Amino acid sequence: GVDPKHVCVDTRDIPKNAGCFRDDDGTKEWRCLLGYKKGEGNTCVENNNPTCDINNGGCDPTASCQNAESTENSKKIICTCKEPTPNAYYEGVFCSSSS
Repeated sequence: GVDPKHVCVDTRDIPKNAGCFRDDDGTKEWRCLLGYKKGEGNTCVENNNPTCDINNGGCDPTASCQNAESTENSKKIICTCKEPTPNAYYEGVFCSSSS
């Protein structure tokens, strides 16, 4: 999709168990770590059953997800950043302007 160059600067909107990201829009985003999900309320927690498509399984829409099962929720879903992607934050929960 788009180029991760979105970087991140402030990310105060960014809850716990959530990685920090900024979008091209200027809006600072957050996502829920690999195999995580929103639990608290605008917040991320360990999702003991991660599925792809939904939260991308805790991955970034540019990061190609894989839906899988494992003892660890954060060792289930696989995210893939590519050449057209400056970075992959939190293993690929996001993609930023490299790191």
